[PDB]
Amino acid sequence: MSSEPFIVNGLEGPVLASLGGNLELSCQLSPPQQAQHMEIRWFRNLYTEPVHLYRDGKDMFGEIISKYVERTELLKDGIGEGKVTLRIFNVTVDDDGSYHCVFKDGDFYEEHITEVKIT
Repeated sequence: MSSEPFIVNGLEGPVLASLGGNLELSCQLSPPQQAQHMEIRWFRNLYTEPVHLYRDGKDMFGEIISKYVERTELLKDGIGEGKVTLRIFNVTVDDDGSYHCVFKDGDFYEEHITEVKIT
């Protein structure tokens, strides 16, 4: 009974960062595809309006990543290895709560709560 689409690997994610500096967000996935054309959401914000989903390497106006300004670099080069690395600049003491890591493998989707830590 193969009902396993794609899953997450590793841990929830205790990601450590420095305020104003660079936040390297790391998520591990085990998809059936290379996930290059897949959709990912790797951010934290309050209420469903900003931070929705960024896809294929293309931004989404309705996702408005402009919420974290132009300080966003989603390393998708790793995605073929099952790793996504979001470099977000200027982490804050409110932002270091739990980052919402969401992976969308075509029709499949998985969730993860990455607890940030300002060290």
